Amino acid sequence: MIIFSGGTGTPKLLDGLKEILPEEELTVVVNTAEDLWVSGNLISPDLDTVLYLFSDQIDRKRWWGIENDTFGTYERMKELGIEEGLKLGDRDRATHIIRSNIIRDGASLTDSTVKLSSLFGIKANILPMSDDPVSTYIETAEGIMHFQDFWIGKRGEPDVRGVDIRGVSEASISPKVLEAFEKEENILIGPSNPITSIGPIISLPGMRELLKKKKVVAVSPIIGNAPVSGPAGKLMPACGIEVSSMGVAEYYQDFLDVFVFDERDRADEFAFERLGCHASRADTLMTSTEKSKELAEIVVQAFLE
Amino acid sequence: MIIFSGGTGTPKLLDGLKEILPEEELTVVVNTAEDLWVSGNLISPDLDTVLYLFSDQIDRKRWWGIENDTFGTYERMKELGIEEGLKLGDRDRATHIIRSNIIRDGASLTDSTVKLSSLFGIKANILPMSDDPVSTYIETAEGIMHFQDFWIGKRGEPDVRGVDIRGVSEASISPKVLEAFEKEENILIGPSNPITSIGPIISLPGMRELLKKKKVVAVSPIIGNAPVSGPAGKLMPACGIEVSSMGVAEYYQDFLDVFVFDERDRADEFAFERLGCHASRADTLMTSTEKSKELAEIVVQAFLE
Ligand SMILES: Nc1nc2c(ncn2[C@@H]2O[C@H](COP(=O)(O)OP(=O)(O)O)[C@@H](O)[C@H]2O)c(=O)[nH]1
Ligand SMILES: Nc1nc2c(ncn2[C@@H]2O[C@H](COP(=O)(O)OP(=O)(O)O)[C@@H](O)[C@H]2O)c(=O)[nH]1
Repeated sequence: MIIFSGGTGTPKLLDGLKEILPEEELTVVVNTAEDLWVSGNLISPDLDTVLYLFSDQIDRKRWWGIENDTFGTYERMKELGIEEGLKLGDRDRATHIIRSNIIRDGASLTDSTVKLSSLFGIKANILPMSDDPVSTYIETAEGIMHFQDFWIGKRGEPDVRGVDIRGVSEASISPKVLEAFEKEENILIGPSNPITSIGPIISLPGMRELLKKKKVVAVSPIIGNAPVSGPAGKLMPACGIEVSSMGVAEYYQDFLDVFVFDERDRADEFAFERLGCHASRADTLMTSTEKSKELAEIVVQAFLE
Repeated sequence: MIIFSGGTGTPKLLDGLKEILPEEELTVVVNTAEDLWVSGNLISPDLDTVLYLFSDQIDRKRWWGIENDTFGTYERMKELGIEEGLKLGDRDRATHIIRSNIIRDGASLTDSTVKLSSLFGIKANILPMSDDPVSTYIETAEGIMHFQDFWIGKRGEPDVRGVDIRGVSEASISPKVLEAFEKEENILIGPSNPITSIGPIISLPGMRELLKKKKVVAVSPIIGNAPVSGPAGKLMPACGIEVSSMGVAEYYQDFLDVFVFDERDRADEFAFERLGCHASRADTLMTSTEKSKELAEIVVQAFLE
């Protein structure tokens, strides 16, 4: 099974799904539009959380970075009054270097991802959506900037007026991911940001058409009128899509076959039908691995039905 | 006073010299031929040691790196079995980054040094010999490799056949270093490797000529027939230089005025007079900071007389 992942929402669903099926059978196509080179090294926030989740070192308190990771280099620079851009731990920085080096030797992002997987001994198959550069810029009333500067740098406070995912047009679906799609027909769209996470992935040239030939199940990242987290609340509207389990469904309307939103939003059954997808409510507020496991079973069943 | 330095000998003499004259007056021109980019950030071993020496945070046990540094990012990659090249401390890396960020934003090596200086509060004037790149490769009986790979990597065991200081011929004396020679008239050649540390500096175009117009004093880095430490043992001879307090004085023959070698070998003082430099013995073996201050006073007295 193939799973499009963001960096929080989906990896949580994965936290439970990796208890339902066999890991080797789980291939994850991770978003890279959030990637960024910091302090001389490439950081793949999304791609990393997934590696860390499966390598069993993810900090479940915030869902980013390694658990009990030290902050030497960081804290030292904090004393000198120099913000690095994001809290980078020592062990976490190792992932950035280990990867970057490989990239520096001519190898690709996927290559590094592979080596990182083998190093962490993760049975699953993590694969960045694309080897080509893609950056998510957020057009705010204060000025156009990078996602990181907006979310972390500005605490997601700026007033968003637009979203610009650059390079996605010139990017190419990772050959390893295309290869994976061949021997697969079940693709899950984790409950992650539709604009800045799934967006970049489905926006890659050929993807949208490739997703049609497969059975696509999706878990709404919106519970009510707003997301469980993240700036999807400002991005989505300012992007055209309405912040609702209904909007999310319309967004993937071109390929979404089975949808699964939260029960707190029981909505028109025939409404979803007009979009051409089988709806279904369920408890999606993953408050623990058990809830993730519980919702994951609901998902595994969605495919089966 | 201008002072040519390496990363061990000279910064040791400096350790005492900084107790004799007002720091503001100490201008240190460090060697950058040892510089190399590691794990995405530029490292300047010589330039860094001097920075840590005055910022009073240098590890005096090995005389490199920060005192009581942690190694999170290091030990981590160690586990994953990845050699980074050199043991990089976490705080020590913060330096590499801070400097590198400035370099990457359009600033020069010298700029990064000035900022790190104030960031560390050092009053002295630490300046790299040049903003341009220069690397010291050693031709061993195993192939042409980089100094780091030779000394740190191969423990310096490989049989040296020749030394190549690439770039120096196309490098240019740092604008600030030249601006320094404009004001100062006292040049002290610290007791560092005359081939791979001091050499690189006096090899810069138009440099060996500026030394002729100034009062030059040097301290033999070779006590007897071998150096207190450093690969000075193989490099010098394999490069065509006599490994002795005598060969040293001969090397800087074209600009040397006052020479100060160890007392453990009262050489033919008349041999020096017909070498173009006033010899002088002294306990150059710097055991503690007191021995440095002690010797540092003999150096000031040498310039005064
Ligand atoms: N259903 C559900 N959605 C969640 C949960 N936690 C986070 N999310 C959603 O997952 C998304 C976070 O995924 P991601 O794209 O990685 O987030 P970002 O980079 O932090 O903005 C948000 O849109 C949230 O609404 C959860 O426990 N349950
Ligand atoms: N006279 C004297 N020389 C020293 C002392 N400590 C180290 N040295 C010499 O200084 C040199 C080391 O200088 P440097 O270029 O900084 O060394 P590197 O970091 O090993 O490449 C060697 O040639 C040593 O023999 C000391 O206490 N007294």
